[PDB]
Amino acid sequence: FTGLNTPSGVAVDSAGTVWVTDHGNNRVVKLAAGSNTQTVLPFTGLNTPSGVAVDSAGTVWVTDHGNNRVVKLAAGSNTQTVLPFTGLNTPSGVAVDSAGTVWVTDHGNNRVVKLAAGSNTQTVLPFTGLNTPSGVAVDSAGTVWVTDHGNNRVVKLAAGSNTQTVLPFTGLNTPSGVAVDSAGTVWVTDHGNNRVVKLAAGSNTQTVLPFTGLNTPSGVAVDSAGTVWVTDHGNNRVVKLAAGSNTQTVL
Repeated sequence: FTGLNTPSGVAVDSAGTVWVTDHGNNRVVKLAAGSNTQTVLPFTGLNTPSGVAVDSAGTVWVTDHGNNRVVKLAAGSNTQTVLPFTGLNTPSGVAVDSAGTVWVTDHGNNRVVKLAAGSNTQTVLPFTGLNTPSGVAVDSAGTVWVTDHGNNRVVKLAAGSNTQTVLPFTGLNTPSGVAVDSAGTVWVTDHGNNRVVKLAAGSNTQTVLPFTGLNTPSGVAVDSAGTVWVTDHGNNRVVKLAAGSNTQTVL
């Protein structure tokens, strides 16, 4: 990537294309799968965009944090769509599944809202006790993980459940992004400690990834191989740690 300023959200598709919220420049930039081909999405009127999510079809959703809305752009389209969410305040994270259901962390209202594919009326997920939540992630089942940023914790809600689970991460400080793979492993950007941590689905003690020189990292995204992308927000770059490596690369 080039020309990023304070990048925040990152999303990766199954084809391996990478989208980043070039938050300081009110735009979304894209790095095509398997090359150094950068393009810039034709979003208009964004203000401090935070999160970004993408589906298999190349449709991109962005949380327009300053304008309290979520905007969608289909691949190759010049027309953005404002989703029928209501009552949002400074929304942060967004995640989508393969059906086009959209989950948004409604940060200012300490809640996560959902727009089921095909529906036009949001539901509020029954999380409780959230404070200034940020990242959100979903798996193919609709299990939702939210970074409960104000409480230094990550919380999981299975779909349709009224039981939320606090994940046993250790030493988190103002965490930001969260990402999950098909194996149930959970990665979290520990923004306050300049590191990324991970918890496997059947483990109780986190692993710390050997990233180095991160500054206020924000977004994180993962693929099915366990390769991780992090927005190194303070250094205007996106870093990548492949599965099984101790040497990060810079996109």
